[PDB]
Amino acid sequence: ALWQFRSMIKCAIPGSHPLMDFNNYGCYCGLGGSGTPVDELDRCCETHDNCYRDAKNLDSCKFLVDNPYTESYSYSCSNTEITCNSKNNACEAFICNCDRNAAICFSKAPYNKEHKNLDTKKYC
Ligand SMILES: [Ca+2]
Repeated sequence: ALWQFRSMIKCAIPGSHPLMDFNNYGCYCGLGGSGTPVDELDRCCETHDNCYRDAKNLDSCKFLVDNPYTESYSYSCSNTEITCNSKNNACEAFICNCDRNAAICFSKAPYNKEHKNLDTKKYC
């Protein structure tokens, strides 16, 4: 599962904190969800969960294969500049390219300080 995704979001977050703060927060973190976010740091979970919808379903390695999240792959870093193991393949390159705009996008969006274990009668 997404466990070297924690390895991933140290790399692309100069400043902000991963999962420990980033996992419980905001409204629609999961497959579908459609209201909107609360702040757009539920909106960086919007992009990685719908890139993951196309990854659980994927033409390069189709799912008699069984390779869902972070098990075989690892990655690269620096600006925020996350990618993959830089010889990067077809389907191993896709699941690490969704976990890229997970790690990068926690530094692109705002943050839920607020929705941080949420309320959403309110936000969604
Ligand atoms: Ca969603």
